[PDB]
Amino acid sequence: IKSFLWTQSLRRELSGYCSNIKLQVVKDAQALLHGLDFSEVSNVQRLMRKERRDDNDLKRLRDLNQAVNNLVELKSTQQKSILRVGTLTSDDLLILAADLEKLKSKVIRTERPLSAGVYMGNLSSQQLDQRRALLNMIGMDGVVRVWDVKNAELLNNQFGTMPSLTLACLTKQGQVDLNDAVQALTDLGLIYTAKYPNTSDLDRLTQSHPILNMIDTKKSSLNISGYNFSLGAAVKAGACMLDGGNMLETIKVSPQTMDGILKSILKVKKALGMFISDTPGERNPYENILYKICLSGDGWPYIASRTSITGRAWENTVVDLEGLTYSQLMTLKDAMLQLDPNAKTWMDIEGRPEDPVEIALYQPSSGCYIHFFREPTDLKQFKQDAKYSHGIDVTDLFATQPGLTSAVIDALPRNMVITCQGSDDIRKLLESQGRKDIKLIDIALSKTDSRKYENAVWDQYKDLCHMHTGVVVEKKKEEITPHCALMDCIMFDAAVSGGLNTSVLRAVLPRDMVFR
Ligand SMILES: O=c1ccn([C@@H]2O[C@H](COP(=O)(O)OP(=O)(O)OP(=O)(O)O)[C@@H](O)[C@H]2O)c(=O)[nH]1
Ligand SMILES: [Zn+2]
Repeated sequence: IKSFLWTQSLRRELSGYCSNIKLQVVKDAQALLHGLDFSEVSNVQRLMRKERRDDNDLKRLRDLNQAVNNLVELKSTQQKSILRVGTLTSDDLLILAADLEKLKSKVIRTERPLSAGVYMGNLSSQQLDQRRALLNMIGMDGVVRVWDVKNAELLNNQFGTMPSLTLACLTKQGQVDLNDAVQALTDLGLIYTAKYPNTSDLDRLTQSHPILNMIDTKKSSLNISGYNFSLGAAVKAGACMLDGGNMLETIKVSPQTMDGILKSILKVKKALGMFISDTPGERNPYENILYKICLSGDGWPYIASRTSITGRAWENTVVDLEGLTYSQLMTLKDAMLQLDPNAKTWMDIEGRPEDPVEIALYQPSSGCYIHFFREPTDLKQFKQDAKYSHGIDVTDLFATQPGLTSAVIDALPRNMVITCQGSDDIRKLLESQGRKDIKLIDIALSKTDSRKYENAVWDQYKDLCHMHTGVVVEKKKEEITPHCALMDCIMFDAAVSGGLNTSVLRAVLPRDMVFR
């Protein structure tokens, strides 16, 4: 296979950074066997069998992770890394910039729908099939979601496999002696020196080593945990049982060696034409090593406990030197799948329709919202708007992502029906953007009725917009509350429905995309 060729070439080029870690991995497995509550491993295992999990299920997982991370010596530390010209060339850093940007889009498109969700209700045959095809790639009110959680950033890094845990769970849960588990994984590792073990390989191994019957081979790397017995998990643990063999799983990184490692990876990339793919789902060898090494400047990126790490690899490793990309568009198109095209949808803008600076759409029934900004072109008019309506400081918009207006409007589902307050302006912007299919309801609240819930809305949802800093005034002058497209949708809807309800809203766009 192509994939094993990349793996073997990466194994030769990085041989020097590999280490002999069997002793430590077995010591950690021994510390878990003495210290961990395996009924709580079984409890997490039950919770992962559930098609739909909540924050109560996440706490049980996070808490088990922390208890494992306390018992073990192989731990990765929070180590952010800035890459600069030197060991890496100017060209090296540009290639790495592009690859991490592509990987960013790949991982978001794979993981984010597990929590953001994909609408699967009243839709065409064509749409449902495409959506099912995406759901099958990534291991997954008519919205399909696996995690129903308040803070999705708490899923980050809680799902990784660890050889010491796999070894300790195979022993205790499998009911065999540690020696018998190491034997089995050692044998699996041996195969792994020459090929990636297939179901035919496990089947044959399991005849001499019964413990490996716990591995379900028709399973997958996705949507599972460090407590599940994937072939991926065993193959990694088996690769640690070697001491020698140039196994990638054994590599150590420090800030002393991170640049050199990446440089060697880049050598293999150029030689074999490795790439980040644009398909969500399972990672090729390169996508894998890059993701892992970038997660932390200090650790064993393949085999350490990583459950304490906050941040994404593209956040923890950055490149430095002195519209949306295709990768960003793909991300966005996928994010939009959360929308119910049949649901009540509000829209509101700040700025004139020819030059909007804040756009928002809201669907009250599910609670999802689109919110983003735009640099104004006509600065003169923006200053009057700041003073009289939105109090946004033009300098604050500098850190926003451009290109969103065209791309979001372009991807609004067909024949969708949008409610607003003063349809006149939205029509103009929708028309300027190429969407005359979108039908509008104009609601015509009076000024005083439209703002009945203004204070109610800011009280609940203030943390959802920080853009409005300026003192805003109206002539009789009196100080007023600034106008935000988002709060305006929310408050107008509450005004129509005579009441504002208490529950989380769900941001349709990743924040990693509203801002650069
Ligand atoms: O909320 C989430 C997000 C992601 N995941 C799942 O976690 C996976 C992260 O898998 P890892 O990136 O942690 O790779 P790994 O350490 O386990 O090493 P390998 O086994 O891949 O060789 C992702 O592929 C995703 O499907 C969840 O289970 N829940
Ligand atoms: Zn706002």
